Amino acid sequence: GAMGQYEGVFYTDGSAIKSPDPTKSNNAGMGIVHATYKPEYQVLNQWSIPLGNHTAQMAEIAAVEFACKKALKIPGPVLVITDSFYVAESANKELPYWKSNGFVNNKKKPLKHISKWKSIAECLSMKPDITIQHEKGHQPTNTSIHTEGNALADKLATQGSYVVN
Repeated sequence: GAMGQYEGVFYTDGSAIKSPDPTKSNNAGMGIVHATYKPEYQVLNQWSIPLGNHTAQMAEIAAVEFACKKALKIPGPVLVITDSFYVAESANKELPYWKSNGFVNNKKKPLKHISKWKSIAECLSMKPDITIQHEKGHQPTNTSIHTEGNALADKLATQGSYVVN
């Protein structure tokens, strides 16, 4: 109804693991889940992107950029949901809002991670059809359709950590 009809939905997740050896290093991975609005809710496919020299914060923002390009790539509009509101609202408003200030957040401090936002700006610049949403945590209500994607994305993110050590 109000949601409308989109080609599908993209759920991204980010996780990181700390070890005693890599004191100044952590293992993080990204998990993306694709869903559809057909008459039967089902994941079209799963995506895992293990990071080597990245951090949990970078895995969360990188997860939104990943589906971001894959979302617009589709010949139709897609919805992208993330477990971080900052990153989500980032490509949702900061992306276009920062461009107005020349990729700058406030005059007091410059925009951070501009390179990461620059890549997402190239996709969102092609068309706002890319919708961004922020997960409400894990199992926020007795029943939730978005929560299901969070479970599949959580497993993909954990598998990314096993890909690197």
